[PDB]
Parts: sequence; structure tokens; C-alpha cells
Amino acid sequence: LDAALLAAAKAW
Repeated sequence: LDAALLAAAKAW
């Protein structure tokens, strides 16, 4: 999975 997607999933 995309690290930059992960970095938003984090807040979501």
C-alpha cells in the first residue's frame, strides 16, 4: 500500500 496513503489513513 502507498506510504502517502498510509500517512493520511493515519488521520482518518
